[PDB]
Formats: sequence, structure tokens, C-alpha cells
Amino acid sequence: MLSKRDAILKAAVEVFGKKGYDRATTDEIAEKAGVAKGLIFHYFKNKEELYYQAYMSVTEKLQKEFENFLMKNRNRDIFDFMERWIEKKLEYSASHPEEADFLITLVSVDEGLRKRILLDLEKSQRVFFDFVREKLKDLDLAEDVTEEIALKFLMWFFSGFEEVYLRTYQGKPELLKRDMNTLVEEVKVMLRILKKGMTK
Amino acid sequence: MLSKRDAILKAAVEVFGKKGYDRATTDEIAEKAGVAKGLIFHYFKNKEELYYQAYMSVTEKLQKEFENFLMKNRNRDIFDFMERWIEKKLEYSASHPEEADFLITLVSVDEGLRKRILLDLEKSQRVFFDFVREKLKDLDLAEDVTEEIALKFLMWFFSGFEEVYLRTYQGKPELLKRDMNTLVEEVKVMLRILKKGMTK
Amino acid sequence: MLSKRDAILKAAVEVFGKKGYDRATTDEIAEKAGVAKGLIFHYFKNKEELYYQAYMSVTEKLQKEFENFLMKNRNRDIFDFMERWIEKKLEYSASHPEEADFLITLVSVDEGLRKRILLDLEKSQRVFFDFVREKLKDLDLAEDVTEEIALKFLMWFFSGFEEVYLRTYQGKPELLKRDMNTLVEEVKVMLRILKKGMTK
Amino acid sequence: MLSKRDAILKAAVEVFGKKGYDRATTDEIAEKAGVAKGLIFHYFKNKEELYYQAYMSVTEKLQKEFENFLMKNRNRDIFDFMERWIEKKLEYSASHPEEADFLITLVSVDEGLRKRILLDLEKSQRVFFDFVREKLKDLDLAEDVTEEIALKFLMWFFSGFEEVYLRTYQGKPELLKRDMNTLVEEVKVMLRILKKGMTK
DNA sequence: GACTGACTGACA
DNA sequence: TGTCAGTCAGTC
DNA sequence: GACTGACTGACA
DNA sequence: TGTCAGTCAGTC
Repeated sequence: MLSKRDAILKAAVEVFGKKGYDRATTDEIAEKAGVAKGLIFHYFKNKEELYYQAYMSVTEKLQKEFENFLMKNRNRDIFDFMERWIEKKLEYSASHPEEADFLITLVSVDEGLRKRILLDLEKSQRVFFDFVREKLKDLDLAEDVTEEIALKFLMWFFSGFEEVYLRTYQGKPELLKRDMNTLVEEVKVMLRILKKGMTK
Repeated sequence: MLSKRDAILKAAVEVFGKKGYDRATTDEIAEKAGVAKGLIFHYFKNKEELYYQAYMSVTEKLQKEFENFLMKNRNRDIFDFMERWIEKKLEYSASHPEEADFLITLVSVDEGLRKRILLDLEKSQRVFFDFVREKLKDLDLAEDVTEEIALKFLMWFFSGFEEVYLRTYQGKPELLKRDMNTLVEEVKVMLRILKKGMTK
Repeated sequence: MLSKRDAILKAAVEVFGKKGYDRATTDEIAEKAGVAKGLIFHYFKNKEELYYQAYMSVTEKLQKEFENFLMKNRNRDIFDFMERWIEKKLEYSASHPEEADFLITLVSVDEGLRKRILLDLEKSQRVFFDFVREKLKDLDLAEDVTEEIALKFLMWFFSGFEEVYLRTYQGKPELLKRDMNTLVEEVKVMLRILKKGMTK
Repeated sequence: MLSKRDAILKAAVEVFGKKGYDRATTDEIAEKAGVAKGLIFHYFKNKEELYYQAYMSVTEKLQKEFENFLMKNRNRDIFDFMERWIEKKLEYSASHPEEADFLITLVSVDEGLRKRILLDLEKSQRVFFDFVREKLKDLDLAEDVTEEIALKFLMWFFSGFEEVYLRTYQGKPELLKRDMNTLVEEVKVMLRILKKGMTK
């Protein structure tokens, strides 16, 4: 059994997941969590904060998972790295599709809340972000390919693929599990393509 | 002067642009178009249809512009093509930022309307989409790089760059016009990178 | 029959009158005015504005009445003036006890709204206010009695008596009508007392 | 250190002081007193009783202070008396502005509680009240100035000045301390004015 | 037709 | 205490 | 007793 | 989508 608070957060994820911020009611969350609607504003003051706390909760978890990954893989080659990492992200998207579907909702929410969160992210991001800067020094670039330019490309790809598939396979984890294996290939090739394009 | 109907559509774009579907009221559109709120449901029956009509209007325009581009360039090499196209798209995004900002709202709207529109798109898309399929037969691929795989990559890139910058430079057209010229280079490199990666 | 809008304002006066700002519900106003609750926020955006509009409405009226009084009495001696004016104010308080009871509510409402209104008043007040400054030049003061000092005294008395009685005889117009006559005397004496105290 | 109970009462004063009855939450009082919200209804059963207990506490204090003043001054002439008293009251209002600001909230509260308290007051008041009745037999009145009439005037003035300034210099103790000395003169004049007006 | 905007009801 | 898409009665 | 604070329900 | 006075189960 989860503490009422924890069960709110969780229902909030399911609910925001299925409808996104605006379309999602607080009372559905209260029904789904089996709690008094008021309790929600006990813990979270208002809906905006609630979404926020929910999103932090979830990212807390991934960050944890990522940080552990990184250690166990600091040593890998960069692409080899991304290759493997992307794998795990899909494995998560399939083992926790509600969380996945919920993180995607971030764009639906007002300038204010959104920018707030994004900033809280750049912090967490800067780790991985900076690590990549280093593992590129390790590569023999073409004489027209900035490390700056390279980073943008990879960081776009990396997180862009995330949103690219993730809306396409939204509410269809079944269909993802099916297709996972191909995707992983397509990726491996895509990265392989970039490596060949950036190196001498 | 625009017909009252045409001025609704237009205000609807500005409005949906700045708030996205749900947060955007019909009565703001009626204030901003200077019309009776009832008029809106004269012309468009309901808000969903309204967003829809607005989105079609706008895409009618781009498709027209694109189709003309394609003729004047059907002959070019594929990357050379995208290179130059991306250029025009930014030029438009800067000359018509409201339209830009509105097209991006598509993700905020319910399964129903969204899917509808996306389908109406694949239609429009299929032209360019299919043209690319052809200009790739013209290329000497690596022995592990399906035409299928290639197309995904490019089509992702192509429209993914759109969303990548467009949120980053949202409400900052000044800052875009400044940076436009770099971007175009960054792109040319990126495409160059891909060409080198896919070919023998 | 009153326009729905006008009937809201009116019920709002009754209601605020009986409970004051905070304790008073909007839906009671809607019941009492026989209207959709939403219509209220059609016309007045929110409750604060509503109270405000109600208070302006009412003061509009008194100001009108006062301005007419003043003309018909510019010529009187100052006390003779206040004497008579006070009479009329009670005559109003008795002929329109709801309005009376409502104006008193002003103190119950948050710093914001309150200060706003009070300022809108000093404007209207400054007329009477300034007129009094003049009708004192007409008086032979004691050699220790500033016109400044005198004004404060009278302006305090004048409006202070208002609140002094008005809360005491709140919701008791019956009891006021009874007592009106004495009060008018007590006043006449009180003013008479001040005149004797300020003059040589 | 104050007993948790005593610290509730005190925070209740600050809180009711700044927002008045209805706008003031019990949980703010609990935050500001650093206590469990339930504790409040341990000690005071409900919010109405709480305000009440708070108000009595405070008036216990003033009455005590006043009763001591009266002894040390029972002998003085009546105006001389009020003159000097008013002085002390300001001194208190400046040394304890929260208490001041809280006593003024009395009008914001429902018929019931209010009337209750007011009655408990007439009791406390009757002392000073009755003393004044006596010190007026000592005065040679005008042949149209009832002792009754006189008392009203003075009792109004006396406590009316309190409310007159106190709202004007609300949340501005700095500005009061500045002006204190003038006020005291303005008063002395005012009283002087009344003495001259009531006597032969 | 186009056009209005006061008005509602069910919902946060 | 707000919030909004949609309707409705009716003018032009 | 004192003390807590998560929790509710009816209400804006 | 908030708002709040009051309760309730239970520790110390």
C-alpha cells in the first residue's frame, strides 16, 4: 500500500499521461487515487505545482537510473554509449509506458511552468551533456566539423528520437515491444552513419 | 480589409499560436477579430472545426509555396535541395512567426482532431516524400543502409530541425534573424555529414 | 422590469448589505436576482469588480443628489448647511436602508479594492471638501483655531457621525425613523456647540 | 518563551490584525504560532471562540492599564483628563500597533460574535463612562445642552478619534511617530473648542 | 444567408 | 469563485 | 490532559 | 480549481 500522497502522484501520472495538463481534471486524479480532492491541495497547493512535483518525482528516478548507467559505462566509446543508452530508454518506455506518456506532456503546459522545469533540467543534463564534449575529443573529425556542431547534432538526435518515436508509439506499448528490435537496429545504423560522416 | 470570416481565422491563428488549443478561448478570438462570438459558430459549427479550418488554411498556403519551389528545383541533387529548402522555411518562419508558432500547437489537441489532421497531411507530404525516394536511387549507399532507413533519417532530420530550433527561438524572431546565417551553415554541414555517412 | 444586469447589481447590494463582502456568496446574488451565476462574470469578470461596480453605481446616485443639494444651498451659512445636509443623509438612510447598509461594508474588503475606491472618492469629495474651506473664511475664529484644524474637526464629525449612528441603527430603519427627530436635534445642538467653540 | 496556547493567541492577533476575521485562516495562525492546527481547536473549540478569547486577552490588558491611569488621575479636570489620556493611547498604538490593528477588526465579524463582545464591553466601558457623567455635573452648561447630549459628544469624539486616525495611519507607525506631537496639539485644541462651546 | 451578444449549464 | 463552448431569439 | 497533522466535506 | 473550519485516530 502506498501513502495517500504517493498514490496521488501516481494517479496524477496516469491521468496527465492520458489527457495532458489542461484536459486532465483533479477530481479524476482524486477518484483514481481514492482520496479526498482537498488532500491534493493539501500536499501540492495547486494543480501546476502538482504536475511539477509529479514530473520531478519521475525525473528523479530516471536521473538516478542514468547516473548508474553512466558509471557502468563511462569507459565506452561515445556511439557505443548512445547506442546502448537508447536501448535502455526504450526498455523503460516499454516497462513504464505511463511514465513515458506523461513526460511527453511537458509541451502542453503554460510558458511559466514549462520554462521552470526545463531549467531544472539543464542542470541535470549538463552532466551527460559535458561528458559527451569530452568523448569527442577522442575522435578524429573531418576538417569542417566543429565539436560544437557535432554536439548539437548528437544531442538533437539523442533526445529528438525520443520525442519522434514516443508520440508515434504513444498508448501502444504492445506495438513498441513488437517493433523494439528493428528500432534498435535502425538506431545502430543511424549512429554508425553519423560516425562515418564525422570521422576521416 | 478581410471578410469577417477571414479575420476570425486569422485571429484564431494568433490566439492558438500564443496559448494552444485548450488554454485558448473562443471569446478572445472574437475580441481579437472584432466580431460577435456567435459568428464563430456560424461559420465553423464548433471550436474543433475552427482549429481545423485554421490549420488547413495555413497548410494550403505552404503546400502551394512548396509546390512552386519543387518545380523550380526538381532537378537539383537531393541534399543541395534540402539545404536550399531549409533556408526558405526559416525565411518564412521569420516573415510569419505567428503561423509558425501556430503549426507547432498541433500536439496539444485531442487524439481525434490530431489524427484527422495528420492523415490529411500524409497526403500533402507524400509528394515531397515520394520525390525523395527517387533521388536516392541516384545514390551509392553503404551495403547496410536501406533506402527505407535512409528516408526515415532524412525525413526526421528535415522536419525535426523545424521543431528543434522553432521552440528554442520561439517568441525571439529578432534573435533568429541574427542567427539565421550560422544556422544555414550548421545545416549545410549536417547534410554534408549525412551524405558522407551514407555513401561509399 | 430591470435588465438582468441591473437586477444583479441590485441583488448584489441587498446581499453585500446583509453579509458584507466575504461572507456574501455570488450564488445567493444569482438566486436573488433570478439569473445564471455565469452571467455575473459575464458582466463583472469577478466578485471584486462586482462589489466595486455596485459601490460606484450607488455613489453615482448620491453624488448626483449631493451636487443638486449644494447648488440649492451654496448660499447657506456653513453650519446651517451641514445641519440640513445631515438631515437629508438620514432621510436617505431611512428611505433606502439597503444602500446604506451596503456602503458601510466598505471596511470589510481587502486593502486592494478598498484603497482603490477611497481614492475614487477623494476626487468626488474634494468638491464639498473645498467648498467648506471657503465658507470658513467667512467666520471669525478664535486666535488659536486654524482653518486647517477646523476643517479636520468638521470633516471628521460630518462623516464620523455617519458611521457612528449607521452601524448602531443597522438593519433597524424602523428604529431610526422613530429616533430621527431627536437625532436631528442632537446634531443641531452639536453643530451649535462647535460654532460657539470656534467663534469669538 | 510563551506557552503554545499563549503563542496561538498572539499569532491570532497578528493574523486577524492583517486580514480580519473571515479572510484569516486558522492554518496561517498555526504556521505563524508554529503549532499543530488541531491544537487550536483543542484550546478554543472553534474560530469564533478563538477570535473572542484573543479580543478579551487584549482588552484585559488595556482595561488594567486604563484603571491604573484613572487612579493616578481621578482628580483631574475632565478635558485635561481626556487630553492626557488620548496621549497614552497613541503611545500604546505606536508601541503595539498589531494589537491596535486587531481591535479595529471587530466590525468584520458576524452579528452574533460582535454583539456578544460589544456587550462585554459596555461593562468595561461603564467605569470611565460613569466617571465622566460625574465630572460634568462640575460644569456650567449652556441652557440647551443636556448632560446626555454632552456625554454622547465626548464619548463619540474620544473613541471616534481612535478609529479616525487609526485607519489613516494604519501600517505606517513611522509616519505616526513623526506626526504624534502635532496630533496631541490638534486634540488639545479640539477639546478646548468643546469646553468653550458647552460652557457659559 | 450574416450577424449580434446576452445567457446558460455543466464543468475546474 | 470562477471558466467556456455553444445556443437562442431575433435584427438586419 | 497536550499535542499532531493528515484528511474530509461542504462550500466559493 | 481551489478554500477551510473542524474532526479523528492516535502518540506522547
